Amino acid sequence: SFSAQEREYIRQGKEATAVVDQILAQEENWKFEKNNEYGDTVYTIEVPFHGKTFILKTFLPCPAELVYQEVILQPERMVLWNKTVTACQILQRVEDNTLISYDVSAGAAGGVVSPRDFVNVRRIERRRDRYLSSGIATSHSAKPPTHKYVRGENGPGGMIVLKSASNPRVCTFVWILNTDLKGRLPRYLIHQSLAATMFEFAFHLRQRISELGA
Repeated sequence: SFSAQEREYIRQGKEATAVVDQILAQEENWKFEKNNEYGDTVYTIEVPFHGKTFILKTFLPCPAELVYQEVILQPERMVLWNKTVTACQILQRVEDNTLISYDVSAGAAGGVVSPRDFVNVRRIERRRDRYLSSGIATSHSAKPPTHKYVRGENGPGGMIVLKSASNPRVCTFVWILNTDLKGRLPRYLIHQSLAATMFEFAFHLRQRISELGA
């Protein structure tokens, strides 16, 4: 038993997950975009309806299970160490695998790209060799857009932790990000701000993992 609205949220989470699996199977076709001194690499891939999608890939010196807990399962707690986001509230839960959240991004690009708020549905799956949280924009009557923030809108994307088949003390983290921030800044500037936000995110994750092992 689920209302028609809860079934629509469940379908949206499953459709986002199908796109994420598709992007992950097209790894050989990712286009290198940028990397940094820590070896964090950002790629892009052109996806059928949502367009250009960014992908951060970073290896982490800890077991998959741990990242899964800090990033994929404690979304509300992430706000404390993940400085690229200033708020996260779960508005509603459907079954055990799908959640509807409200999220506010921190200002970015040295203040050139202002904060955005978002309403997302996301779909957590624990598999044999990986853990995923896939999502996409949705609507929720408790969080209509307001004058306080531009209401950004995520296309399909998510965060994935890939278990290492050869060394269980390490894992690989992948963030697939497709978002429309709206407004009128030129697209190249938004893109540079997204890449930069992904490296800051990796920098906070790495930091969080280190304090959690000391």
